[PDB]
Amino acid sequence: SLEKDKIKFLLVEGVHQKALESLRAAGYTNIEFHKGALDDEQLKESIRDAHFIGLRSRTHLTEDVINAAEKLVAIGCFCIGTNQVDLDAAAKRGIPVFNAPFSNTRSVAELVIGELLLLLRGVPEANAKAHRGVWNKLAAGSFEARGKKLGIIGYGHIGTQLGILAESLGMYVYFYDIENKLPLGNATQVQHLSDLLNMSDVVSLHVPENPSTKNMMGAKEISLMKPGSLLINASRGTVVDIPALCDALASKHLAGAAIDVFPTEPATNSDPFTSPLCEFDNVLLTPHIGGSTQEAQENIGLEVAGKLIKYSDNGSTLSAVNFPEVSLPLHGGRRLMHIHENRPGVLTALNKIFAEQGVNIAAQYLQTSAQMGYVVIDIEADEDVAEKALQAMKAIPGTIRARLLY
Amino acid sequence: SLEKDKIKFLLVEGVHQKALESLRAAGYTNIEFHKGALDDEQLKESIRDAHFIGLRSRTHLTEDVINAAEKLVAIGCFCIGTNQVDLDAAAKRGIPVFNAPFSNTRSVAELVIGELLLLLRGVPEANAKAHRGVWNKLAAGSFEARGKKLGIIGYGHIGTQLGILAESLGMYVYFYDIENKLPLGNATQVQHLSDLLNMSDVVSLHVPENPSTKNMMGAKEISLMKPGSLLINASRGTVVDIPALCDALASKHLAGAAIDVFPTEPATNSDPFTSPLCEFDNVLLTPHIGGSTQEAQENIGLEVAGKLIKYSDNGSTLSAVNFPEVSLPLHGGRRLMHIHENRPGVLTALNKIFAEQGVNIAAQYLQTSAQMGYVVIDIEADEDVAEKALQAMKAIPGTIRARLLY
Amino acid sequence: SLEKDKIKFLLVEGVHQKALESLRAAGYTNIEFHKGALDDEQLKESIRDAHFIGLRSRTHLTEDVINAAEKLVAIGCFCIGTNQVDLDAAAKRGIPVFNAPFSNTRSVAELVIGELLLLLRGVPEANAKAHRGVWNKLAAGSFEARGKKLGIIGYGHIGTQLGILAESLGMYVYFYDIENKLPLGNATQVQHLSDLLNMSDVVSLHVPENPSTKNMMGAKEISLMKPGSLLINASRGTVVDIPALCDALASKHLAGAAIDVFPTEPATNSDPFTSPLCEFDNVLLTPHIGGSTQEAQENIGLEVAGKLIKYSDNGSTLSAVNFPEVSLPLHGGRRLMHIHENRPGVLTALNKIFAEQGVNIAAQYLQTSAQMGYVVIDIEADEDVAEKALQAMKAIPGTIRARLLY
Amino acid sequence: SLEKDKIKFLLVEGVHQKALESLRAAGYTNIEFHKGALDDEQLKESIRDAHFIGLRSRTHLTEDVINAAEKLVAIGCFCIGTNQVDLDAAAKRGIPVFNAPFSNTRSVAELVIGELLLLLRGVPEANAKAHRGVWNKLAAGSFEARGKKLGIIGYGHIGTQLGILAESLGMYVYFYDIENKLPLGNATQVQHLSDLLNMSDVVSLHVPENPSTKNMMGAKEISLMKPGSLLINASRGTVVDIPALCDALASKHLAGAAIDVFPTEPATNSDPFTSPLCEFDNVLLTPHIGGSTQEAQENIGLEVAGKLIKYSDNGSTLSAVNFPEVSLPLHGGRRLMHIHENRPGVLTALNKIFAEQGVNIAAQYLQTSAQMGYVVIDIEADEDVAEKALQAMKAIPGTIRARLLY
Ligand SMILES: NC(=O)c1ccc[n+]([C@@H]2O[C@H](COP(=O)([O-])OP(=O)(O)OC[C@H]3O[C@@H](n4cnc5c(N)ncnc54)[C@H](O)[C@@H]3O)[C@@H](O)[C@H]2O)c1
Ligand SMILES: NC(=O)c1ccc[n+]([C@@H]2O[C@H](COP(=O)([O-])OP(=O)(O)OC[C@H]3O[C@@H](n4cnc5c(N)ncnc54)[C@H](O)[C@@H]3O)[C@@H](O)[C@H]2O)c1
Ligand SMILES: NC(=O)c1ccc[n+]([C@@H]2O[C@H](COP(=O)([O-])OP(=O)(O)OC[C@H]3O[C@@H](n4cnc5c(N)ncnc54)[C@H](O)[C@@H]3O)[C@@H](O)[C@H]2O)c1
Ligand SMILES: NC(=O)c1ccc[n+]([C@@H]2O[C@H](COP(=O)([O-])OP(=O)(O)OC[C@H]3O[C@@H](n4cnc5c(N)ncnc54)[C@H](O)[C@@H]3O)[C@@H](O)[C@H]2O)c1
Ligand SMILES: O=C(O)CCC(=O)C(=O)O
Ligand SMILES: O=C(O)CCC(=O)C(=O)O
Ligand SMILES: O=C(O)CCC(=O)C(=O)O
Ligand SMILES: O=C(O)CCC(=O)C(=O)O
Repeated sequence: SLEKDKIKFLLVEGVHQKALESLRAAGYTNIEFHKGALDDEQLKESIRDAHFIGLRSRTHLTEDVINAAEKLVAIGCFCIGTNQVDLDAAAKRGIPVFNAPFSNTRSVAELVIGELLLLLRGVPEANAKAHRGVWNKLAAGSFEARGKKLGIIGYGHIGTQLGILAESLGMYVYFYDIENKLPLGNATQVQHLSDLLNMSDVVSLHVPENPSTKNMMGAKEISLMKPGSLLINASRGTVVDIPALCDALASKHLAGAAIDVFPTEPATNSDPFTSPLCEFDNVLLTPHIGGSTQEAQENIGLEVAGKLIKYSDNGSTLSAVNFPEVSLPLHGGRRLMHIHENRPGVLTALNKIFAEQGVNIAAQYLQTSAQMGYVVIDIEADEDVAEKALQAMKAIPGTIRARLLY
Repeated sequence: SLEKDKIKFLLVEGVHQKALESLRAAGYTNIEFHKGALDDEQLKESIRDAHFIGLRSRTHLTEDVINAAEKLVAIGCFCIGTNQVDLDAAAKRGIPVFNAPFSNTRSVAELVIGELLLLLRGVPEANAKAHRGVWNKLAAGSFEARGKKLGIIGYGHIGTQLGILAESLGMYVYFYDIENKLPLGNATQVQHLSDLLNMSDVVSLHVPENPSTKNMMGAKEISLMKPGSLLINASRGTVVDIPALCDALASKHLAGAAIDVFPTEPATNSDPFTSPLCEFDNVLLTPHIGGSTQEAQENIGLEVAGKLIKYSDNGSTLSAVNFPEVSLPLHGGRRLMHIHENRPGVLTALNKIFAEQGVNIAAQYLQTSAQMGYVVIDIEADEDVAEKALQAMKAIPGTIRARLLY
Repeated sequence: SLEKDKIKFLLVEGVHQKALESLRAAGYTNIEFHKGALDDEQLKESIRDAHFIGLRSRTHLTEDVINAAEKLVAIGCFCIGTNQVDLDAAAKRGIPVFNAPFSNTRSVAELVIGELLLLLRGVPEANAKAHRGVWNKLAAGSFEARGKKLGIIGYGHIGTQLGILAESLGMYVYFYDIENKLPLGNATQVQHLSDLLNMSDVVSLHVPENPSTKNMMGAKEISLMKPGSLLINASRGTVVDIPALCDALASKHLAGAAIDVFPTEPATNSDPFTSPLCEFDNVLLTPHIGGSTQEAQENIGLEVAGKLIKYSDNGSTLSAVNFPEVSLPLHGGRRLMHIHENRPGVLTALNKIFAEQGVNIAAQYLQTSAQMGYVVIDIEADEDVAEKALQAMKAIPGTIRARLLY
Repeated sequence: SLEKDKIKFLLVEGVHQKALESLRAAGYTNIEFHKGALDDEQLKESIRDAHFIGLRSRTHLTEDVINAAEKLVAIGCFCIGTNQVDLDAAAKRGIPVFNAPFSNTRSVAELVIGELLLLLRGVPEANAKAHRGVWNKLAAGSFEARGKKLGIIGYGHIGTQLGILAESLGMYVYFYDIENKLPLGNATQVQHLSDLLNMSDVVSLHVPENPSTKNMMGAKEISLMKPGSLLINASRGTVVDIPALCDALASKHLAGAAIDVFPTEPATNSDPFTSPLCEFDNVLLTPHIGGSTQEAQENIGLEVAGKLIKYSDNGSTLSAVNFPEVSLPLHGGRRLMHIHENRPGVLTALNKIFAEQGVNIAAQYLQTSAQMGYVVIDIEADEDVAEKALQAMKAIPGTIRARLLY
């Protein structure tokens, strides 16, 4: 309470107010909040003393920004991406990085729904023509979504939610996934992607970024799609062969697309964007905003404030992006934690401290990653016995950080 | 049917195939079908011997066209509008006009939902920018539709269906209507319009064209809207003060809008479109396509073919736009019908014909409308007797037209 | 009004208070109300001067009763059935009889839901045992209804509503009807009844009484049913061969049933009930209370009172069960009606009156049934002319009743 | 499954076939299956060499049976109850006991829906009467559930779900809970129980068994229920004062009830059931079958089999009922496991074994109960070496059991 006051959180790039509400609720009130991103002078000054930093996608925590922060304990990316942070550099210093990979789910699902509705109707091309003074009223080739088949590639957090939405609108939902998934509602798994692509009126992608998904929608897959169908990518920028898509659009094999993510994207809103897709009025182009709503920001705020509060209070590195994952349930007693290089005899040295000197260990959870190790230990002991054990632990060679949590 | 197969149907402007499937199923297989609209000296040609014509918005049935069409029995507008047809000229020749005023409801409702999804998310602005190479990634001001209030003005065919869909997406639905309607699901009627406009995040208009609705959305009504709300108009082009809309968009009191209908619309797709709204990237402009889908064309085909078929077969003029509405249930025997100027004791003359011939009249329905009268008569007689009766009927002063239906 | 105060409504057997509220709302305050049925004495004294009578099942309006009713204009059966009324006898006096055939829909549907839920779970039997002190706890043969197949025979007013409710509980809904129906929700028409019976976990019958449905669930059909399935009949008493059902229950081919209607039912609640089904604890037996709820009573009260009121106020006989159906839209002016035997010259006499009185007819709707005729006429004429014309009409040979409605 | 075939699963009392499907799918194929329970020598005979046993409520694993079960490794109760197992005899022999704590939420909720539908309609009494040949057709006091107010007491797993079903049926949902909960759908939390009771047409209980809950529905609370209402209890047998309920049934303050759980319940199905409630035909009495369905049995089978497989395969004791909870993520290498008396120095002796052989400990998770500890250890080492290590682990003082899992 007087000791949570010392614990500074630096929050930048205008994370959501529920982050700050979670912090204060947990007794953390020493907060330096900025709506904007910080130039370097300002970042380095504002971070020198910060125990925690929370950022979004534009703050760039390089190797050297990290070095400079002496108090820094953990990093929260209040967003999905973590490229902006040097993860090895943080890990080497016993600094876990957390993010929010799954707090954008509903925002993306609703986007795909709005977009496919308008695409099926030719509304993008008509709006584009209209704003340049061209009237293009017609019914031929425009369609209601009700009764049409949505083909969802990757039936995960978002695919799943999308399918539910689609069915509320009276669409028929099929999915393809590399795993066998349990369908929700009257969703149907399709074993082969070629089949999914043939049958679907709209195909939407909801997959990870990896070898298996890199240009998985190429010319072959695009031509397996139903004539006059529609492709929607708000997953990842590497999943569609964009030139192949341009050819399908130009040949009218597809009637439209909505693309929210691209192979290359502007670093800031000041930076110019270009895609060969720009020439097509029947394509919706959006600036990676599939998850950009206030509702999503809010879910993020809570989730990542939460992750940091829990690391701080009980040492949990569950979900950490660059760190051994450790979490122990809270069963009272005292809790210590120890971050280290995996040198011979660290663990030996640790349990020697307690055991040699009376102390029962109630619980212990160690996890490692290459030459990083992290262990959380619960002990049944006096206050001063714990404080002494801590000092001993800090001296074990290879020790990066040790802390008495409670 | 060796009579029905000589009843020519002229269908123009590529009405939906279901129109024709209906006709044929009903025994009417003599169908001259055109995908386009006809020049003059081929409309005159094709319609000279046509007993029925089905058309859409582009065929102008002027008085001259109508009076040169010798055999013309009825006219179907396979569309909402009837402005393209001279209804008085048709009436004066005993020719009923039918249309489809409510076959487009799911289409208009789905458009609005797609439009409000994207408007709430700033996507129209972003798309426009992106095609110009400007990247505008932000969450500020962007919202999921779930949990938001939709205010519907006009809780009729479309307003109702729209609220149902919105509720499916987890919106909260409210409506203002001048009449008191039973709500569907959890919709709520708002008594005062001021109160509905105050609470709404999105307001959508589904009202008829008249005195009560002309510019009902002026500067005053717009300013009562919640700051940062959205206005959608896919009802009628006279309902919104477009200048005052521009005011509120420029001032940023509204965050966007979607306008599908305008005070003055272009006559063809080759005529140019102007609006002050063309300057706002955050406005969706569409060319009166709210009901322009193939599924709507299907509904229209079925409906208006059904109205023609029924009139042909049984004399029903329900929903006729320019005629007294008569419909008589079927009970066998013969049916005859009489269209006449409204002079008195036409009914007298008629009932006299049958009394003299010893024919019992089983049922008879007369209705009158303006300077005009229409009666359908069920009698119990054979062929010769009914034909002889019919020739007598044709001879009555003020007779416009008469037929033996069965 | 001095008009309506003369117009006595005799209501017996305790129709819903909403009927009284409707009447009084419509200006009709002369009401004699009885909770029970009347003895012969009280019935003849009470109906002598009645313009309308509302009754239910028990009141027998025989030829002789009806002949004593000097003032009687119409009969309303505040129920489905009309056998308690001599309809030809009412017809000969020009007294239309109305009823309420579809006011019970929700109550029947809700009952089938409750019954199938408890049956699938073996509750009728477990409850029966428990009351006699036997504890029978088991999971074997008990099933949740979610994910099960309900087969509906007769997809009309009740079949439809039932399917909607079942789908709300996560059932799959299949139906067999003798005519092609449009499915609601995800319901599915099965063309062959044998297939529906093969697949269904619960079969429920919602068909009319006629040659086609007489013992249509016989031994054959019940053996086609799925093993361990359940049969529900709350349609009509003649539809299931009950001895065959008993055999299927005893052989355990079926796991239970719920019967609300029987080939022979008690006339009154004092009369004993017996069914060979009484032997089975896994059968729900109910005393024809499928439609017997206060909400149903209420719906009936509004419907039938409203039918009476419309006949009185505007002459409509739509849905009359024993009478020519006529109704004309209300377009102001004055309105006369004329009930008659179909004597030669009635109609020509009607005009002659309007000619020599100078009255222009705006609409006229005649319909006949056998030697019974009914015509409603709208005229443009002041009061004293309309009144003169009315007197002339009452004197046409074969006139049964003539009235000026407004 | 070379070495897995030696791992004998004994399943008694007819667990779902889904449990065996899970086992076979995990390579566990040596299964002794029984539909019933086993008598003593028959039990001791089958269990002696079993590595796992799956049972339900009737099989009593006493300290004597447990201590004779030579090869026994874990216990699966395919049910919620665990009192048939001596949890310490197990723990002290190093044997985790697993159960199924909520695999029946839908079954309870559906039961309540079915019950209230019929109670509202007076069907339990009509049915009972009908079977005795008494016919009671009436509409008085019978009600559709639609529009009625359901009052849920205890808005947890089952309460929540029940509210969702009820809303599907057009009911209004209210709940009382000792904590603030987030309502689902249009459910409404009521702060004072007395207000819930006064307003509810049907009251259903879904609370735990503790002192806050014992006879919480007493005379006072029932007297506060709405005159004519229905009480339902499928929660716990201690929660309703049963005599007070009988008073209220007899006085007709309540129109009916449905009771599934009783202060005292028959031990088996051949022991007699006694309740003053048996006199009442408008009470549904069921033998604690709220969660007794095949769907529940199937979920139980999956859950509890899965828990035994996971313990066998990877040593997870998550959700164990008598044991420290440990679960370590799989990351290859070898895994060992150690159960021991909770005393300082054990972990020190373990870690010393690996240090000596020059083997790195990749991860380890120790948790302690009161008297005992359990630790899972991941090492990077070949077969030979891990085996010599296991040998040494077994020899630590206080070791109860140790195993090389992979
Ligand atoms: N555009 C945006 O603003 C935005 C916002 C949020 C998330 N996303 C992205 O959406 C994608 C999906 O998100 P999520 O939360 O649903 O992910 P998820 O992990 O929950 O699901 C991804 C699914 O893809 C399946 N899958 C993996 N490889 C596949 C393959 N080659 N073919 C087919 N299916 C495959 C997986 O089995 C999994 O179910 C991610 O890349 C995520 O970062 C984008
Ligand atoms: N843009 C398109 O392509 C397209 C397509 C189909 C229909 N429409 C138009 O949309 C409108 C609505 O169609 P619909 O079938 O639902 O209409 P509807 O006639 O069924 O309902 C109109 C509703 O407005 C209410 N109302 C009338 N005046 C009002 C007033 N001034 N203020 C508030 N409420 C008022 C009425 O009570 C009624 O409920 C019509 O103008 C129709 O022609 C446009
Ligand atoms: N138990 C009760 O208290 C009670 C109450 C109200 C109604 N009912 C009865 O329930 C039945 C259904 O009522 P409703 O309002 O739904 O009637 P409905 O006419 O609207 O439905 C009957 C349906 O059955 C179909 N059908 C006719 N013959 C068939 C056949 N032989 N095989 C299969 N389908 C056939 C029809 O096409 C129609 O759709 C009626 O008999 C009615 O009197 C009973
Ligand atoms: N009939 C059966 O065969 C059977 C089957 C399953 C469950 N049950 C019983 O159902 C009951 C509820 O099950 P669940 O899984 O929903 O439990 P749950 O713990 O999820 O919910 C209990 C709810 O009760 C509330 N609560 C506790 N004490 C209260 C009090 N005095 N007043 C008001 N609210 C109170 C809690 O806040 C919680 O929200 C349990 O007793 C359970 O064992 C019986
Ligand atoms: O938060 C940002 O600025 C980026 C949006 C986001 O969630 C991400 O993709 O990293
Ligand atoms: O049909 C037309 O061509 C005019 C507008 C329209 O498409 C419709 O009436 O539905
Ligand atoms: O009318 C009755 O008295 C019994 C109920 C009935 O048949 C009905 O609801 O129509
Ligand atoms: O123990 C059993 O056999 C099942 C009992 C059960 O499911 C329950 O008590 O809810």
